[PDB]
Amino acid sequence: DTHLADLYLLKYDTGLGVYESFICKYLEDSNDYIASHPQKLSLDEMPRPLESETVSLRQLIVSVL
Amino acid sequence: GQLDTHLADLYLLKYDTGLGVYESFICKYLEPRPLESETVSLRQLIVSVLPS
Amino acid sequence: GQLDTHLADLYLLKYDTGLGVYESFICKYLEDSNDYIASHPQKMPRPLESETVSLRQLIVSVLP
Amino acid sequence: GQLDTHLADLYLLKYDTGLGVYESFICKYLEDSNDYIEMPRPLESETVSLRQLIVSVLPSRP
Amino acid sequence: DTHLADLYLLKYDTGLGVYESFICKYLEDSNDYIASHPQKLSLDEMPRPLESETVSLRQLIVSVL
Amino acid sequence: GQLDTHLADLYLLKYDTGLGVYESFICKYLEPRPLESETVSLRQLIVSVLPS
Amino acid sequence: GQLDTHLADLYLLKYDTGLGVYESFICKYLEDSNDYIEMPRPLESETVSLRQLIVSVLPSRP
Amino acid sequence: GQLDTHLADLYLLKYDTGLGVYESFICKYLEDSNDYIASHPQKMPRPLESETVSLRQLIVSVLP
Repeated sequence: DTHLADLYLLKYDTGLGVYESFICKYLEDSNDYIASHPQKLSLDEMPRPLESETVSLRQLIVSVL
Repeated sequence: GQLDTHLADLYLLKYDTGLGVYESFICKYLEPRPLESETVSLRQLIVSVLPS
Repeated sequence: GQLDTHLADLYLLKYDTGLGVYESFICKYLEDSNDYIASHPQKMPRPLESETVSLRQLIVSVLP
Repeated sequence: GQLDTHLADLYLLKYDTGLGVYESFICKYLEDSNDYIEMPRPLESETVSLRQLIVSVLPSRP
Repeated sequence: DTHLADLYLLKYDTGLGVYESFICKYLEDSNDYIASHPQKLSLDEMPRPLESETVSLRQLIVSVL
Repeated sequence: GQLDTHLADLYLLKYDTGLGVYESFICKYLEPRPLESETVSLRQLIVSVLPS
Repeated sequence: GQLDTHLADLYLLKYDTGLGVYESFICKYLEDSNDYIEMPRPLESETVSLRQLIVSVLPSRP
Repeated sequence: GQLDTHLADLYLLKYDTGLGVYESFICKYLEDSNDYIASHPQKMPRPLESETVSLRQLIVSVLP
């Protein structure tokens, strides 16, 4: 069952007593290269999108039936 | 009417990762809202249908 | 404004241009509000394909 | 850049099913990378019509 | 062990009593979309590169240690 | 001398799939040769090193 | 198109190891897609030098 | 002109520009013909990294 794309469910607390929810396509790729820390020399893999402490992210996958 | 709703509530969302870079997304808001937060910024997308 | 309505009815779509090449798209189907056969006296999944258009539905799942 | 690429080649696509109804989709066109053994694209057909969906981005609010 | 790229070992009989061998990068992607028959309406998957009857192709994968 | 050898014997290779499309590759020849065939066409790549 | 993309951003890269020898590589540059919170690229450093590898394609023979 | 010489010594390479960003490359190492220490009286894998350059070797294998 071949993987076509990823989507992300993003949820974040505003600061005003409500959270906001979005279904999202991550803006990336064309190149899709391996990804590493933007602030450190290490080549250890750090997959994108990077997560924030203030934003909940869950990944979904879109595949062909 | 259904086209209008499908093309509505679309956003460019950008968040601060805490690692000195932003991540950006094209999104549908799952419904002035949506509100931003300190680390999440929003830009509304508008869709025009070119007539044929 | 909820997850299942936005993510339902996603398709790959391919059609014959009649000019020697096929066009492909990744798509969201726009369900018709009313059923065009609702009141036909001789009352078929939707979306329907055609002689020149093929569809393959997509599946959304959670990253395991 | 990434944005412009993502927002390119979006279409409202409508086709004649041959059964008295037309089906409509909002779509991303998949650019044809085949090297055939050179027309403008995507092409409509007798039964498929296309309208371009053009996306503009508003400034970020205050 | 994360997959980075594919390479192809291509070998073909010339017609003059010798075969030629090459180690190759396939020119594709940027988009990397699912691939189907170039001459038929079917959306059945037909992964690229397509093979020829006259060219032997074996795929290698490049990954990070 | 070793740079020259590494930048040598590079080709754009294109073959007829039999399905009405060509497939193309950037390649190193594993060594006038290489010869083409009826379905495989070759173009030599040349690499210039811009001085600094 | 695909060709031009593949042949872009190729470099001969040489760096000072700090141990009396320099190491040399032939390379493809990986374009930096980070959105930092805008210089010309790739940048050399004090110890890394770059030379562009420019590829031309000969016509197909008879 | 054989497979193992062309495909040996492939690397990811990343370095600190000293200007707040790192540059990354996918690379083929050019092995030095002679060993620079061959005749040093105090005779270390190659390639050597540096304070500002990191390397991660790549592996080539057959599609299973």
